[PDB]
Amino acid sequence: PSVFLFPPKPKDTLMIARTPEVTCVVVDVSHEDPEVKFNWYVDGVEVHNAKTKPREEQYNSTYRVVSVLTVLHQDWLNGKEYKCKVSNKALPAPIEKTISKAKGQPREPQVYTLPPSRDELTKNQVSLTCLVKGFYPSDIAVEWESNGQPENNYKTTPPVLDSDGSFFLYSKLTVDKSRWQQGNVFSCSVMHEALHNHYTQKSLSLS
Amino acid sequence: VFLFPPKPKDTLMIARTPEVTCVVVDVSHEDPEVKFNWYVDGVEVHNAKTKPREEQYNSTYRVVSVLTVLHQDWLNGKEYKCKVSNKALPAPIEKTISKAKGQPREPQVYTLPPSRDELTKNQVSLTCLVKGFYPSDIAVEWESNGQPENNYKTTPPVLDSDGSFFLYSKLTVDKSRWQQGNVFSCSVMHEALHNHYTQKSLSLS
Ligand SMILES: *[C@@H]1O[C@H](CO[C@@H]2O[C@@H](C)[C@@H](O)[C@@H](O)[C@@H]2O)[C@@H](O[C@@H]2O[C@H](CO)[C@@H](O[C@@H]3O[C@H](CO[C@H]4O[C@H](CO)[C@@H](O)[C@H](O)[C@@H]4O[C@@H]4O[C@H](CO)[C@@H](O)[C@H](O)[C@H]4NC(C)=O)[C@@H](O)[C@H](O[C@H]4O[C@H](CO)[C@@H](O)[C@H](O)[C@@H]4O[C@@H]4O[C@H](CO)[C@@H](O)[C@H](O)[C@H]4NC(C)=O)[C@@H]3O)[C@H](O)[C@H]2NC(C)=O)[C@H](O)[C@H]1NC(C)=O
Ligand SMILES: *[C@H]1O[C@H](CO[C@@H]2O[C@@H](C)[C@@H](O)[C@@H](O)[C@@H]2O)[C@@H](O[C@@H]2O[C@H](CO)[C@@H](O[C@@H]3O[C@H](CO[C@H]4O[C@H](CO)[C@@H](O)[C@H](O)[C@@H]4O[C@@H]4O[C@H](CO)[C@@H](O)[C@H](O)[C@H]4NC(C)=O)[C@@H](O)[C@H](O[C@H]4O[C@H](CO)[C@@H](O)[C@H](O)[C@@H]4O[C@@H]4O[C@H](CO)[C@@H](O)[C@H](O)[C@H]4NC(C)=O)[C@@H]3O)[C@H](O)[C@H]2NC(C)=O)[C@H](O)[C@H]1NC(C)=O
Repeated sequence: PSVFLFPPKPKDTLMIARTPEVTCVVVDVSHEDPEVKFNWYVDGVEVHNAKTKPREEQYNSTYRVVSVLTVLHQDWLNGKEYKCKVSNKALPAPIEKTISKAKGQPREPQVYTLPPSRDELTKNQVSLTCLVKGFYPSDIAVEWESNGQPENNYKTTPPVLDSDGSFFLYSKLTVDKSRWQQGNVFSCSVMHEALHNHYTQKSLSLS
Repeated sequence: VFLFPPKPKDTLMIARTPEVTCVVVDVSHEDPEVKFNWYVDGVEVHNAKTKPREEQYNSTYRVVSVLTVLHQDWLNGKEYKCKVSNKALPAPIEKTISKAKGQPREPQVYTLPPSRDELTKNQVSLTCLVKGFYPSDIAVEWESNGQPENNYKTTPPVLDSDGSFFLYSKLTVDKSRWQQGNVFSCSVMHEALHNHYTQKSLSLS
């Protein structure tokens, strides 16, 4: 009977309006002994606003019960740690997992937008590039848009540990070749803690 | 028990020696002994290279086999079965591996110069976008003046929306080396590429 612990989504914590939550998934408890008690601890202080939600079978014959705790944006951001104590009877001792933000100096992502190579203009779809380097920690969130409306054909690479201990990532946005050729401005929106207001944005259009 | 593919570069260069490894973490002092029957497309092979058995410290060892595959064999999608007979197990464990099936596609390679906004700095970013390839085994490298570069980092391959993959490679040079006009080059090595190897250049305009 194994147990997992997941951080809040980046976006959740850096937007006061949203609700960040750590999840304590428990895959594999057995029919034999079903019962599970979730004592949540925050910086050690036991919390009681647990949200142990029910309970879902599967196609391997073992359950999966999940808890959820709502963290404060600040609590998480300031590096507090969330302990999940999972008491079952298939185990001699209750399993534990601690999680928290990544320690160390948060650093401001730099954001450069990179136009399509000349060599791609042969095509009828074109690549816009957003290079976001220099950040820490690696929780971050990138999105594309134009004319105030969002874009949906973009994909983003994972954050890569750069040589200086910071992270980079790229975002590629794929538009029709004409939309660029005319002069539409497009924008890359980054959202990261070490950004002023947790959010910057760079633009990009034909010259 | 685990099973690892040859490195991309090994298979796409006739001169190198691609090899699948059958790592076995965790056998116990109690019962040490392990026999490695390798099978290729089912046909049992006997050029096994079971390399020695190194009783690791957590009282669990780790014995490794190695098989040398032919470049062809791998590239044509043959499958490599590893059958690991121990006595802590009732039945011998199995793992099969092979290349990824599916139409290999030629990577397009575009080199992208530094944003204007980075010229404030004293180190500058060169970008190599390599999109459209399949399978995702690929190898990217940077160089200039025929000599190699060493300050570059590369993102994993990302599953693009059309089933193909992209990745980017960032090379970090001093701001002057660019400002002057040094050509730099991104070297990609992938199966669907003619001669398994293309290369694009990049310099100040
Ligand atoms: C007792 O000790 C031994 C070793 O003793 C040591 O004790 C001290 C002294 C220290 O030295 C310690 O280092 C060490 O603990 C322990 O043995 C370890 O056991 C674990 C599992 O029990 C193994 O983990 C696996 O690791 C692989 C990948 O690891 C690569 O990179 C590692 C470096 O971080 C390296 O350790 C590995 O050797 C390996 O490196 C590659 O080597 C090959 C072979 O030559 C080479 O070609 C490559 O060059 C090289 N790689 C490169 C390029 O760098 C990991 O992939 C495994 O994960 C699979 O299984 C997981 C569950 O166990 C699962 O969660 C994962 O999802 C994954 O399953 C797969 O998932 C991927 C998704 O991407 C995908 O393939 C599939 O979806 C799925 N596969 C399928 C379909 O099944 C795995 O975690 C360690 O390798 C091993 N350590 C050693 C020595 O390698 C042992 O743990 C101890 N005893 C106990 C009780 O724990
Ligand atoms: C029978 O069925 C179930 C379910 O079927 C499963 O899913 C279906 C769809 C098929 O693909 C099946 O093949 C597959 O089996 C099986 O249940 C599985 O149980 C295993 C092990 O117990 C789990 O493996 C782990 O995977 C987690 C990752 O889980 C996240 O992502 C998953 C997919 O992305 C998702 O399923 C999870 O819900 C979760 O996703 C997140 O969910 C949260 C909220 O819950 C949400 O906030 C997020 O939005 C969402 N995230 C997103 C976007 O995806 C992973 O944590 C584990 O990896 C660690 O542990 C391994 C130990 O073996 C180790 O080898 C790994 O390398 C890795 O090690 C960790 O490393 C990190 C840093 O590298 C370190 O911090 C940790 O300390 C270290 N942990 C260690 C050492 O323990 C692990 O790989 C499966 O996720 C789980 N499947 C599902 C769907 O839940 C079941 O096993 C089957 N029966 C069998 C075969 O026994």
